[PDB]
Amino acid sequence: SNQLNAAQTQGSSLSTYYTLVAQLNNYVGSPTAGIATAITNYFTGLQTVANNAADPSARQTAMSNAQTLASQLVAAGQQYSQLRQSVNSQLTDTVTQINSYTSQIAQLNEQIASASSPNQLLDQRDLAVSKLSQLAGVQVVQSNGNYSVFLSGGQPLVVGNASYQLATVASPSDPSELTIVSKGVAGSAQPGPTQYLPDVSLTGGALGGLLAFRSQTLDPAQAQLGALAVSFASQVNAQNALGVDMSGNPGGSLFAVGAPAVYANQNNTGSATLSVSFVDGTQPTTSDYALSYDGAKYTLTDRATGSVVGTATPSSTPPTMTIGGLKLSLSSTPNAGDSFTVLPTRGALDGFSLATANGSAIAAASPVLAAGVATNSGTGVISQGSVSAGYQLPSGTTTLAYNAASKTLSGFPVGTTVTIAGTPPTSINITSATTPVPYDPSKGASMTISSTTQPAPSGVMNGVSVSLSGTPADGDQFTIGANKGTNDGRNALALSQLVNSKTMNNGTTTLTGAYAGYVNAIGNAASQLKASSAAQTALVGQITQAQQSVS
Repeated sequence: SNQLNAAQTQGSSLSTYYTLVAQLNNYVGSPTAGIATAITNYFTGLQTVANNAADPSARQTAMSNAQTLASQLVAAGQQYSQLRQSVNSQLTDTVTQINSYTSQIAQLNEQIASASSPNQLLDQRDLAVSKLSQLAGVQVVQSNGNYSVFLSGGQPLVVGNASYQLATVASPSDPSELTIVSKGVAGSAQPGPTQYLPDVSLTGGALGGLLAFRSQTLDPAQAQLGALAVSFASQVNAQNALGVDMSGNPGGSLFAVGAPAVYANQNNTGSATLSVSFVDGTQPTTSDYALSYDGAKYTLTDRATGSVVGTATPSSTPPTMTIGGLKLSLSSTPNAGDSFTVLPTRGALDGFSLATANGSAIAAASPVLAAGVATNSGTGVISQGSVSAGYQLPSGTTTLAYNAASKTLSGFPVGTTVTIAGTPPTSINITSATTPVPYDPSKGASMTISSTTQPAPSGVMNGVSVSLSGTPADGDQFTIGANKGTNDGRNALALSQLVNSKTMNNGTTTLTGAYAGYVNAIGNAASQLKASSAAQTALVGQITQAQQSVS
């Protein structure tokens, strides 16, 4: 009966989904262990460097921590792709069995009708339908004693004494994933245009369980874990670039990842190509997307939920746009109906690596040093200074001098703008060595020195911050210049504190906090599916026993 069929197919779907997510969950483990622990350990390793900035051993240990993390992230990429391929193989096996059963049912339709021209054939056919519903959601309908059989979505499988063949082929939106198609009636000369059955329509049975696991658990999980890798690499790289190495040279990258993955949908009629980057690599996207064009606008859709994330109507040629954290660039305007799969973070794991394993490449020192001049007689105290993205240090020493009569500092570099923090902050354009900046000893001053012209022309001080407190005497001086600097660890300290940065979920969660969410999504799915599956399998068992006991 169609009631048992529906219940059975839901049960097979749930148990298939459960088995797969349970496998993933067992693999991923604790939300506060594994990769989260490797990340924590990497940053605490850099704290050790911060206190021993010249020590070769501390740097070697830090690099071993990096290698440990990379090993886990890369192995994670392999596990996700292995599961993804396991789904591919099971989809194909499932389709082979489906074709076997549909052919059997068509054969039985003919054999039964020929006999009525046989209770045992009636049974063989019913058992076939049973077996079939465990593989896919099917609905049967009577017709002159025949069984017509249809996929829940409408696709015929059996019509009288003919059957339809399904196949797996590479999906038009993602060639790493197989999708189900119909090739028309079985045995045909030149099968008519291959019909792409939408994953979402293919509910029930092993089919539906496989597909739901893939789109709702597996692919999101890899996108999320990939996003952590990208954010980690981007943050560490950006902070290392703010320090100097053992040779006093600017830090370079410590980690690298591959670029986003983009597929032109196989249904495309235009010839445009798409490339994608992050607006901010430290805050990457966490899902999978499709960019589609309808002849007037571009839409970015989340592939897991189907929800629109944003639209764009660029006028640029060639077309460039920004949507939902992504910079999207096309070589030309696509045709209406064209689509591109955009996977910004799935592949980050497979390419994750140390850009260098040389411990000397860790830029532990600050590039800048601010200092009180030793002849000062007052109580002025300046911080050691710090730099931000795109800082520049002129070749010479900058010497600030305090004038007690006017209570001002001067000696700033020409062409800079000095911003004093406050509520609100105030800014002063420096136009000569004597341009004064107000200083209140009762309040002190936190100052940022930026190039007035942006971006900064060569040789102009930019991105330098210093704080002054206390009461300088008249003529007291404070210098700002390149750090030297051989065992300074201010930047290693900054690197180590990246562990507390909130770069995920719109600036609300840390890397390890985001890792815990990624694990818990999998864990929560598994525990719910365990109960849902147990309940449904039990019920299917009961309906089966009921049917086996009828008159």
